[PDB]
Amino acid sequence: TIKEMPQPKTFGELKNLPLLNTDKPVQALMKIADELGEIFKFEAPGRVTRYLSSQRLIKEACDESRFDKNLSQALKFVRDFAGDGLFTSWTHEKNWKKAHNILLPSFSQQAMKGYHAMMVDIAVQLVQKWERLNADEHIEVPEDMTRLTLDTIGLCGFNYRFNSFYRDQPHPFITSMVRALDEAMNKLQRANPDDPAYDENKRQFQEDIKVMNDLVDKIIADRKASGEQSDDLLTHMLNGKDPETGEPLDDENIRYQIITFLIAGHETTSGLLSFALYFLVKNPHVLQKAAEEAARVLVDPVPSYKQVKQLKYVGMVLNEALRLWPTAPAFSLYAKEDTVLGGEYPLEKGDELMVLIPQLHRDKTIWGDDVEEFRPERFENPSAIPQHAFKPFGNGQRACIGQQFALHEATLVLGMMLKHFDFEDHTNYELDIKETLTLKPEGFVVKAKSKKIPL
Ligand code: HEM
Repeated sequence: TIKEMPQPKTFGELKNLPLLNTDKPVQALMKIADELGEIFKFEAPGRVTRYLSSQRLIKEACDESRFDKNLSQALKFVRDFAGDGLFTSWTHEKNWKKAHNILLPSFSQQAMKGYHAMMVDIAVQLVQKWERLNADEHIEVPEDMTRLTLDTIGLCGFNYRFNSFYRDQPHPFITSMVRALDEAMNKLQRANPDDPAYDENKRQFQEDIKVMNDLVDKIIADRKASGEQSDDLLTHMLNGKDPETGEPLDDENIRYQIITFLIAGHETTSGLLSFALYFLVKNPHVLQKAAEEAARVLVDPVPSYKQVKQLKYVGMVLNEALRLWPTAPAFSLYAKEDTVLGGEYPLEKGDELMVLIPQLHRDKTIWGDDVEEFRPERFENPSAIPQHAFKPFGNGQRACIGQQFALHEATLVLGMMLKHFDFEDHTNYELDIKETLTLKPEGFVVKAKSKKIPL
């Protein structure tokens, strides 16, 4: 039948906006979902969206004939620096399909064969950092995973070394990028965005956007002048042509793609590695099984591509970490035409839906009643997973283009971590999830004990 959907508390002309005036808005939405169910209405002044938490409704939302990717307010704000790169373009914008057609083969699993040596280069730097800590010291887990993922995308992205393991003070590029992201998210909570108060905020924003462009613009410009060819995405974008239009990407869009690769993949992949290690130390039997596979499979000083492919249980560990805490926890859709969702909720052309992925992944009609448990063996048989039940990489043609890159990196790095060290949760760490663009376990720290295996 036609059902009216619930809606959390409203505050006059501010509507539900005050409910996200928190440092952890996604986690606050998960609680509201718990309280209200599989769908609820959320309004802000001038805006409406419907938050979806059940596989039954989300599978319909994932029907591309009915729904397409929406640029949420958050993505509209990130667009001020990511431009018409793949992540912040409408599906119907010409530069979305051109960039997509040109870059997709460069992100295939086969393409990872090509990036593997550079990924191994930064992974080795991580392991050697940890090999060199003094016995009284400890590891700052999300910080080190972020040094790793940023450096890996820079090196495979455009043959540039950020050298994050050589410095605590971030590259000025990284400083401005992180700061631009913080401002874009902070903007979502402002009722009066134009108060003079936010005036220096706007100021720093344009300075940050200039730091980013001038580095990336200069890198592209130098590469074109030198004519060098490398095993990186930038070479691909300068030589590639869209078979459909027959056109290449221009230099401005290439810059937006490179800025996009840095933002969109660095924080998500580091958060995945951080959550994976969290769950492993909280579940010592799972850690043991993973480390035994790593020891069995990674028989060389240097892992090969083929060996990484053999880390099946490590892969399951990662997918289960993605199930419980998908680090890009939500994506937005719009109805292409009038349609009725689940036989109960009529939608008009243009209406926005938000997929709350952590809630989806806790649907007990799909995963059983132990959904809060960390159990990698859930992924032992992939075919047992219903379509649209597991979506940490989004949906359809607008799904993550970096998925193979992220999982190859994370599988390699976690495999090497487990090969070379035993880990201690020395502080009995209490999970604290910080929210930016993405999710990550803030203050997560461990001590490692080297297994004394050389590289
Ligand atoms: C574990 C890590 C990652 C997670 C969970 C993840 C998640 C996602 C999700 C949820 C989407 C869809 C967003 C939407 O519908 O609005 C997406 C988009 C995208 N991701 Fe990732 N991402 C990850 C790693 C990467 C990496 C490593 C890169 C790049 C090197 C990357 C580049 C992109 C791009 C370019 C898009 C847009 C695709 C398009 O619309 O054409 N991501 N990602």
